[PDB]
Amino acid sequence: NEREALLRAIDIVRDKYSEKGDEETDTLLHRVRLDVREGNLEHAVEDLKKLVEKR
Amino acid sequence: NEREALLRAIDIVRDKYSEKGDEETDTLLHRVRLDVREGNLEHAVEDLKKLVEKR
Amino acid sequence: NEREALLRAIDIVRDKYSEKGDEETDTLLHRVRLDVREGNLEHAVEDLKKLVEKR
Ligand SMILES: [Zn+2]
Ligand SMILES: [Zn+2]
Ligand SMILES: [Zn+2]
Repeated sequence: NEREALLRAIDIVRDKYSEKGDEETDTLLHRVRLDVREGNLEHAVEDLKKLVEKR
Repeated sequence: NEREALLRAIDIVRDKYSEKGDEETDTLLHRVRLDVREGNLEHAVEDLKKLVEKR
Repeated sequence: NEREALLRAIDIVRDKYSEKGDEETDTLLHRVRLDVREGNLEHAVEDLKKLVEKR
């Protein structure tokens, strides 16, 4: 299904920014991953959008 | 259900504080939602009450 | 269940770090318990490793 495929993508990028010692982008995709999994897809986009806009 | 009503109520306030760009409150209600959703409410009021007294 | 034993261990130390009001360590073991509860044990050790080295 689509959602567990999404759960794959967040896992790849989240681990990558944990290595770089990025505890502002690693803590963030911990939040986004939970929202996608529970079904709060709308809130996930709002949370992620500000980071992309900023950096 | 008792816990289902609580879960929606946190979502109402949580969304309201992500649009305002508040990354202290919006981050905090991510944790409080998970504490209630899992069955550890006593730790939720420990995390929640410190924000209320501070703000 | 052996994962339940790990989850109990995280609880004991997590509440031990909420009385002191340590909001660096406490928010960290929120993520670690979430990592262990789902199966991302490989990320949990890397997440917790950084805290051990500093402190
Ligand atoms: Zn991480
Ligand atoms: Zn949010
Ligand atoms: Zn806590």
